[PDB]
Amino acid sequence: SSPVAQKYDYILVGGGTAACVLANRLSADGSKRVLVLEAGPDNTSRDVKIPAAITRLFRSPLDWNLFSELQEQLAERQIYMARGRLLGGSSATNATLYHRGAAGDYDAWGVEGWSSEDVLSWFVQAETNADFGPGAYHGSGGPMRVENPRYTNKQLHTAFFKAAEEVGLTPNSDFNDWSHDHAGYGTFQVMQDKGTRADMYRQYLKPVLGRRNLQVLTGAAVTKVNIDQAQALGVEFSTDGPTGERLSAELAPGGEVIMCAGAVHTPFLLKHSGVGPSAELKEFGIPVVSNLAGVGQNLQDQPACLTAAPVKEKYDGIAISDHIYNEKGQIRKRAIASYLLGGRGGLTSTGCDRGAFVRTAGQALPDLQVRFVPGMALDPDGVSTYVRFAKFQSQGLKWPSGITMQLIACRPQSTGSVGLKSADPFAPPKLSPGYLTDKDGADLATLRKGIHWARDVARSSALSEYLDGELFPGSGVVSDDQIDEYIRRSIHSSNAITGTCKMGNAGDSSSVVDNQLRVHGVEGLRVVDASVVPKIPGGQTGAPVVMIAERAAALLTGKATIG
Ligand SMILES: Cc1cc2nc3c(=O)[nH]c(=O)nc-3n(C[C@H](O)[C@H](O)[C@H](O)COP(=O)(O)OP(=O)(O)OC[C@H]3O[C@@H](n4cnc5c(N)ncnc54)[C@H](O)[C@@H]3O)c2cc1C
Ligand SMILES: CCCCCCCCCCCCCCCCCC(=O)O
Repeated sequence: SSPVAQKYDYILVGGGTAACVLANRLSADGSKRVLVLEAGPDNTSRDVKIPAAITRLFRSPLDWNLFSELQEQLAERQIYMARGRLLGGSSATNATLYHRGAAGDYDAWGVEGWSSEDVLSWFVQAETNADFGPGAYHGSGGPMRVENPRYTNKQLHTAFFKAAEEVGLTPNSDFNDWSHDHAGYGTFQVMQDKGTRADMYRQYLKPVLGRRNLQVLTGAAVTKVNIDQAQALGVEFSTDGPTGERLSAELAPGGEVIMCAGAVHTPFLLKHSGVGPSAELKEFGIPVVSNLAGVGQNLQDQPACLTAAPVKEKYDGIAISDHIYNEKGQIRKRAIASYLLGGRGGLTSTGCDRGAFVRTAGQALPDLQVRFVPGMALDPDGVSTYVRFAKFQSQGLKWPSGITMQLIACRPQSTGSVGLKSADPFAPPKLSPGYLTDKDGADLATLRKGIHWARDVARSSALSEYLDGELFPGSGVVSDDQIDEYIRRSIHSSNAITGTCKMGNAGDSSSVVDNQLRVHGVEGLRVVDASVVPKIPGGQTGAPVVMIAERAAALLTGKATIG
């Protein structure tokens, strides 16, 4: 009904992080008809705009509410795996931290055309930075807005920095400057515009909505790609979910389908489309267009655990929870005024924007990311704590003052999978994060050494001044066996998820796309999202996805060549 009569040069499956970038670059010259299909609604929510309202986004209608399969190795628990469900996708629901990782992360891809020297300028072109001048590592002209966080906890942020220096860490003035080592302590920059969320909807798609050769459908769930025995013809979708009519939209001669449904839903949709392992497709009676081993394999996420400590009685009131909520759980008028008049104060904060990269054991690159939060976790699951913080509003209770240190295996060795639980394309995918399954127990050792590290930092003179005991893991958790048991019971996502449609050199039977992002053995089918990342970079994965979408858009419009 909506694309009746219509042929498109490009159908983008999903309207997420990468899709918003592609929709912008691909529609620019006005020749090409571009369609964007997004399952979630328009990006209008105030909870999306205000960084601190990330607390309200978890387990909300603007999240996919995905749960993993039972993880035997994680005390037989299902892991919640947050994913944005709206225009902008996960860029609209994330912690806004701006990380590229290290030169070494891209060199390690071993994929011709995509070394550190090849990707750097695509990061720089996307960027306008408020706090770093233009040069080799920072741009001043790009659509992304990156700034230093506009909230500082004078007492606790300074205490954390002094504590890190006391335990022998060096400051890192810029975690995205590849001229110096990744390791050290400091401040993470944020994808904000004076304390407003600068998601890829706001920065790339919203400004070009008026273009006549660009059509964006929201509430548009793609059930499958249409492929012909092979060549993409287009895609099928519903605009009323499962009980809705099954509309179809068609390509123009030489017109491509571009998978931008992310590292969870891209592998899922390919499998529903006959692209994936024959074994798995055969199981639900799905015809096999291209037998690809890699589809849904090599799922990389950075797992997390945390320590948390209350402050002494004399420091009650200095935590970010005290800057946002009064003693009765009502949002402080001071916080609201500072935000709306100045783009300042606790509402500009996603909480976790100071920390460190640490080598726990002389690795080439840091294995441990620390995220310091000047607020106290009341659940050992950091994501659960954020949900509970949102539900805490107007309960007539005071959130206790304290700190949290979240410990992240940021270059993990463990891998997981996405597959099918049924043939119903509206049923949740079969999601297994595979945390702590690497054969050497390297990821478990990272997090265990991380807890030891967080305890040393808390015991430092700088932080001992402020702190009064330890809540999590607590007194009782002393031995490595007890720490390991705590980690298994409490381990949560730091919300990355890459690698499920991995790119490779010619003659790599594990890769799903070439160094030009084309699905192996299909014509007019590309993947441009986090799925293509072969080896996860150290740090949060939003910036690298935009670099890939920027490069992909240049490839497609003939502005650049790869290899
Ligand atoms: C809670 C959270 C916190 C994070 N914090 C950070 C951080 O601080 N900094 C950072 O850099 N990274 C962060 N990340 C990771 C980062 O946001 C992602 O790696 C990146 O946004 C991935 O973008 P993508 O385009 O691959 O997918 P997404 O942005 O997730 O886009 C996928 C889109 O496809 C849609 N979709 C799915 N299936 C279908 C279908 N069948 N039909 C139509 N549409 C469909 C979805 O609704 C969604 O909009 C965070 C992630 C989350 C979830
Ligand atoms: C947003 C205002 C700060 C509220 C913090 C509440 C209490 C402290 C808990 C800290 C938990 C560990 C950090 C987990 C970060 C979750 C977000 C993410 O992973 O993207």
